[PDB]
This record gives sequence, C-alpha cells and structure tokens, in this order.
Amino acid sequence: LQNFRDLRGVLHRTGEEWLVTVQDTEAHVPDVYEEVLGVVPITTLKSFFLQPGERLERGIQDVYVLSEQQGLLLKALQPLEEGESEEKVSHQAGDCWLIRGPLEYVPSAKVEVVEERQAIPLDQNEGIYVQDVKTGKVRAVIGSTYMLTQDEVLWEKELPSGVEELLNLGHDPLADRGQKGTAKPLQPSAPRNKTRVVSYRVPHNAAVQVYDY
Amino acid sequence: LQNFRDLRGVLHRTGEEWLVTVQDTEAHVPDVYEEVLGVVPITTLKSFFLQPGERLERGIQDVYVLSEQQGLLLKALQPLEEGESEEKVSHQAGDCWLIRGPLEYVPSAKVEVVEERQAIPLDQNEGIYVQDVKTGKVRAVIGSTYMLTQDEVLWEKELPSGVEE
Amino acid sequence: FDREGKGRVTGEEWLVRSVGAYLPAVFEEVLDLVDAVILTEKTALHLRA
Amino acid sequence: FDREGKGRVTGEEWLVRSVGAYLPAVFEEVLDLVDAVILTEKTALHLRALQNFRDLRGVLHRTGEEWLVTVQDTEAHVPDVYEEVLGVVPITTL
Repeated sequence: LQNFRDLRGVLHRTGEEWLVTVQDTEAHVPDVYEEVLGVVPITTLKSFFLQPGERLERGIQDVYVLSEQQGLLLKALQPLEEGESEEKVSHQAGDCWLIRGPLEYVPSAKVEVVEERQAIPLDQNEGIYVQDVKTGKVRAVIGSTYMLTQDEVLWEKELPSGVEELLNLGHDPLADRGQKGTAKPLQPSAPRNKTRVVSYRVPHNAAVQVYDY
Repeated sequence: LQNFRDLRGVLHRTGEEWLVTVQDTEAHVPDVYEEVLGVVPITTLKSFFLQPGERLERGIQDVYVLSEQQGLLLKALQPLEEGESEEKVSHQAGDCWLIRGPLEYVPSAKVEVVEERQAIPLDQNEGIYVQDVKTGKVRAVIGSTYMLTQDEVLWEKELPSGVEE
Repeated sequence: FDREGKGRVTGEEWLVRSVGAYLPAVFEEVLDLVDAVILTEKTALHLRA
Repeated sequence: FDREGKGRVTGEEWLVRSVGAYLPAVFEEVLDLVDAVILTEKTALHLRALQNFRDLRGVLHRTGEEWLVTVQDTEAHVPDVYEEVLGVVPITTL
C-alpha cells in the first residue's frame, strides 16, 4: 500500500507492491515527511534495461534486450556479485563494444552466410584479426606490413630456442612451431633418456628428425 | 495468539502460530509497547526463498525453487550451520553464478541432447573448459593460444622430472 | 489551509518578459525580481515527464 | 502584474538612430543612452530561431528557424535590444 500522485498521474497500489521505472522529471517523491522506503536516483544507484529482483546472492534477475549493446548489459547482471565483481563485469559491459579503436577507417568486412554471421575478418597494419565461432574463438597475430612479415617475425620469435632452458629445468621436451601457425612439436619417450626419432617420407615431407639425449 | 492490523489488513491468529513473509512497506509492527517477540529486518537478519524452520542443528529447512540461481540458495540452507559454515555456504550461493568472468563475449556453446544438457564446452585463450556429468565432473587445462600449445606447455611441465626427488 | 481540505489555494503561473513596469503591488513584489539572463546561443532543454 | 494574469504589460520595441533629440521624458530616459558604435566594416549577423535585422533598405525577418547572412555589408548596425544575435562575426578576424 504505497502511492504517489503527480504529473497527471494518480498511481495508488494497495496491500501489495509495484515499483516505478523512473521516467520522471521533477517528481516530488516523498509525502507525510516520510519516504517510500528510500529514494533511488538512477544516477548514483538496477541499471537501465535490467531491474533488481535480487536474491541472497545479490544477483540481478529481470532484464530486457533491444540491441547487441543491450545484450551486454543483460549479461552484466548475471556475473555481477560483490563490489569488485560487479565493477569488473560492469566495465566488461562497455568494454565489449565495437572493435576498440584499431584504426580510424573501420568498415565491416565480415563474412556471412544466410543471415548467420560466419566469420569476422579484419586486416590492416601489424595485425590480421580473425574471429570465428564454428572452428574456435578468436586469433589475432600482429605483423609489421604484410602477412609474410607476420610469419617472419614469428619465425624469429619461435620456440626452438628455449630448448636450452628446458634442459636445465629438468625435463627436455623440445618444441618448435612454425611461422604459419604450423605445429611441429611432438613428445618422445623421456623418463630421463630414451631418444627422440621420427622419419617422415613420401609425398608429404621427406624429413627425418633424429634427436639424442 | 498474536495479531497485527495495517495496510488494509486485519490478520488475527489465535492459540497457534503464523509468521509473516515480509512484503511490507512502512508496517508499524509492535503494539501495547511490547513486541511480537522481536522485530526481524530482512536486511540484517531466513534468506529470500528459504524460511527458518530450524532445529537443534540450527539448519534451515523450508525452501522454494524458481530459477537455477534460486536452487543455489535452496542448497545453501542445508550445508549451513555455525558462523564460518553459513558464511562459506552463503558465499558459495552467489559464487556458483554463471562462468565467473572469463572474458567479455560470453555466448553459450553448450552441447545438449533431447532437453538434457549433455556437456558444457567453453574455449577461448589460455583455456579450454569442459564440464561433463556422464563421464566425470569438470576439466579445464590452460593453454596460451592453441590446443597444441596447451599440450606443449604441459609436456614441458610433465612429471618425469620429479623422479630424482 | 484550515482542516484537511484546502480553502482556495492555487499553484499555476506564467511570465512577463516585458521591458518597463514597476512590479511590486501592496508592498510585496510579484514573487521575485530578476534581470534578463540574455538567453541561448547554442543551448536547449530536455523535457522528460 | 496583480494576481496570476498580467494587467497590461507589453514587450516590444524599435529604434531611433536619429541625430538631435533630447530623449528623456518625465525624469526617466527612454531606457538607455548610447552614442553610435559606427557600425560594420566587414561584419555580419547570423540569425538562428526567430531572429531579425532591418537596415540598408532591408527588412529581413526570419521566424522559428535559422538563416545566416553572408556579409556584404557596410556600416550595418547588427545588435538590437542591447543583446546580440548570438555573437558578432567580423569576416576580417574570424
């Protein structure tokens, strides 16, 4: 049983509840000197499209979607709990906006098939960005000017060097990828020592890598 | 035999009990100067969907479900006893929310068969998350960029070294 | 404003932005006395409820 | 200005830029006393929502919308009612 009358509106509830979703201008709010139970300014603070149904775990329940940006806020109310939690998730709501300023000239060279957005490519300078969902998540490898140069810089920064560190670490595994994300690391029988042999031939890659320990 | 009349409501009990589940605004509560036996503010404190039926082991009994999030609270009242116990379980109620912020862009690439949620996969960066229930519990191995690299890093961190210890 | 109800009291208004006029009547003023703000260059108002 | 409504009060004006005339009447002045600014060399006025200017054999009155002037003035007075159009814009300094 709480009520408020203003702006050409007599809203009278009785023996049950009903909260208001703001949309007010200069609304007086309290009467009889007492409050409704506490004024709630949507400026300081329940965030736009999601109302606080909240339970013991202080999680927000009710929420509505309208746009992708709204879906972010819709998600926000779920992983938000204690202060640091809601703050992180709150930021993640905006953080997950469009491509956070890679360059000025941003179109949308996205690949799509029958309405469903297939893959989201995005190439430019020191980076080729590939977001997929039917074969993984997202991959972005920085270049310098060309795709090749990405492979080059990677090839320079490749793992076959750390082999010496691992030697001292205690267990020599020896891994080494390839420029084009080529996977070459394998696993030998090495409780302590027992070599590392492998011989590939025929139309594929005639290369035998024999390694001793 | 306790009673309260307000907000267009004459609630009079007699010779037996009946507690109220709040839902009040500005309800006066005590009369004749005396109390009902003690005011119970649901703000400080019995937690939302679960009422304190409580026995010698101070455990909450009655509870209702509505959503998954509610089921967490429903569970909460069971493993909660002494302070440190109820606090831990109380936290676990919220702690067990959705995937606690792995990344921003979180959809729901879960595998399901005939209504029953089969398995819950979740891949991204430095981690592939696989929650199952028909062949175990949950497994999450961190990578660096690719599945292979997870295997690599693991291969480096493998046990055959401790043999000397 | 006697008991429960209101005698005659009324809250409504309108403004005279007119140049040249004494203003006060029977000792009291209209309600306030202000000179021109010299209005809006590139401002506006947002009307809500 | 008695109760709620206005007795007779009216806000409207016009200007005499005429040389030679006492001005004050019944102790009070017209409302102000100013000498000539010696107008516009290469300035003009930008009229926005209902703004006007009359001079050089020209009554240009806009209403509830805008319309700026592209100068081409000589000795154009520009502001009236003491207030400006929103700001004088001399095409010499800009």
